Formats: sequence, structure tokens, C-alpha cells
Amino acid sequence: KPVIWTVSVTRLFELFRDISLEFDHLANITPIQLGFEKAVTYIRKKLANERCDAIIAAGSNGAYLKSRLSVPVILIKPSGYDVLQFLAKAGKLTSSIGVVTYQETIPALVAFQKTFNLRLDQRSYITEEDARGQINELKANGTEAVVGAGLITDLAEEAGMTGIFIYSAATVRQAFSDALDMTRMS
Amino acid sequence: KPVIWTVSVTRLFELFRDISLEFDHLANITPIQLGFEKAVTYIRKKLANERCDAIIAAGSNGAYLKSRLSVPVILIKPSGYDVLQFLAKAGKLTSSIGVVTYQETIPALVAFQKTRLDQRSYITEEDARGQINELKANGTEAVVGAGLITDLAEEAGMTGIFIYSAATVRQAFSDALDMTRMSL
Repeated sequence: KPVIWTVSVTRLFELFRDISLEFDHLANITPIQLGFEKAVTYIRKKLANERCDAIIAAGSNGAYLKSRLSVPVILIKPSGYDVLQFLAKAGKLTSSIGVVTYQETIPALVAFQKTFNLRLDQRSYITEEDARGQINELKANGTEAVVGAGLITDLAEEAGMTGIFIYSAATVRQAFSDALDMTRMS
Repeated sequence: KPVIWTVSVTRLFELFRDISLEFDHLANITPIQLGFEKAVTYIRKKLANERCDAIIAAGSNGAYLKSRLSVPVILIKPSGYDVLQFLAKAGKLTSSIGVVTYQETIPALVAFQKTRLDQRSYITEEDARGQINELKANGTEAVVGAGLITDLAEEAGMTGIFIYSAATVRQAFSDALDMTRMSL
């Protein structure tokens, strides 16, 4: 069976665990709960003794791993199209939604907001202080739900809004399937 | 550096051509303007003399190649996001709309229209003409689909709206080259 190591923390780690149960019969999956240099060091030391066919990771962590490992890294990056799907499924697409993302907004989401005159208030952040202020601003304008990664979803919940984790089950499931497909291609 | 063959005709071919220009430093891309039996026959001959790492294709033709060939075939799926955006672009959001895709309906669209749209599927060309004819008979004004459905809709006297956008094709090319590169 293909060997897959997932690298994640917190909510994403929880989601990866949930979804990997669907692929246990197709892959030998080992969860790694690290990031960045510590993950690189662990993975490189692990690779001295055992093979790995693919790593699955997300965001800034996964982008860093992808440029530093010669093992294939399937990088999860949320699209506006998956966000819109998660929203519309939950019937929240026509509600007061906030989206706060690291470094930049999502152009597919910015565009859909443009065309459909929806209430999707899209913001970016770099630091925790940045993220806190964007959350406080969304709270203060009646926003009911905020889409983002771990820090943003947590902050949103503490602020009394719905936190919608930007990585859906569907996008994680796709990443497992892509790792299997890639492995099959070799 | 991946060796990629793109296989498409007419409208999709034009899109693939434009998008390949953005990827030419990242893969060696060869366009093949063929479909179905003719495509498989030629591709099989070409494979006997040249390396191919993956094929990029779509819809009915893409499925025909994938079932016939021992080279990886990467399929671009139609997006419910493209359906909505190109409907908006055509000025058809409040028109009587049909959507016809190969084999399967677009599962994402069921939630979006729940948030005047008749979603159909086809397998064969006769199926396709059948759906187009039923759509015309129901007072449908515009039909979103790929190359065949778009041609048929237009020939039937409806507005044909091509289901693929530059943006979706660009992303699919990016992911396919990544997968192929990882695969090597």
C-alpha cells in the first residue's frame, strides 16, 4: 500500500485523522504533529529508515515543507469554490459571512462576491494582533460566521460568531485521492 | 521536466493553447487536436516513438482516452463556479437555463441553485441531441456545457455558453504539472 505521512496541528490534525479513516484500507497513513523546521528534521530522520510515497500538508507549513523535501508534498490550498460550497451547503451563503485569510484574500471569492452582491466580507492578516483586530471589526459589524484557518476559527468562536474551518472534509479527501493517484502514476 | 500532451478540439483546444503559453517553461507541451477513436489511434502510434508523462483532457473525449490508454490521463472537471460566473457574464442568471454535462450532473450546483436551472447529463452524441431537443421543447433559453453541447444549443436556436473558463483551465494545468512532476 502507498505510504502517506500527514503533517498538521490542532483543527487540521483533527480533520486529517477523521478523513484518513476513509483511506486506511488504501494507504498506510502516519500522522505527524509538527511543522516547519522541526517537521523537516523529524521527516528527514524518519526517511533514513523507512520509505514515504507522499506527504500531505496545508498552508504556510506545507509550502515550507514542499520546497525542502524531495518526497512529494500534496499541498492543500482552499479555493473560493470549496468555501462557497461549504457555505451554500450550510445555507449560510446568503448570510453575513466574514473571511479572514493569511497574507492575501482569495480572488475567486473576491470575484464571486463582486458578481453576486453577497455579504462576504473578505480580509487578510499577518500577525495574531492583526487577526484579533479583523475579528473585532467583523464582530462589531454584525458578522455571524467567519471562514479561516485555525487561529481565525478559534478567535471567531471566542468572539461569539460561528467559526467555519477553511479546510473542508471534501478538500482533505481530494488530497488523499491526489496522493494515491500520483503514487499510481509512478 | 514533464512531457505533457493536451488532447482537445475547437473551443477547449483554443483555451488549452492560451493556457499552455503560461506553462511552457515548466513542461514540454504538445497539443493534439483529435478526439475519440482517431485520437487513440494516433496517440498509440506517437507513444511508440516518443515519451509522454501525462495527457490532459476533458469530458467525453477525456474519459474515452483514459479507458483506452496506458499513459496517465488527467481530466478537467466542469465547475459549478464556472456555471454561475459564465451565466452571470452572459446576462442569463434570470433566464430559463439548462446545464448538460458528460455522464454526471455537477453535484455542487444543487446547493447553489437552492441558494431556473435544468441539470442533465449525456453519454453519447444521440443522448446529447436528445437532451438539447428536450431543453428546446421546454422553453429553455441558454444551455451551459462543453464544446458539443454548446454547438448543439446554438444550432438549436438557443444561447450556448461554454462551461470552462481560463481560470479553471489555468488551475487544472498547474495542478496537473505538479502531480506529473511529483510523479517523476
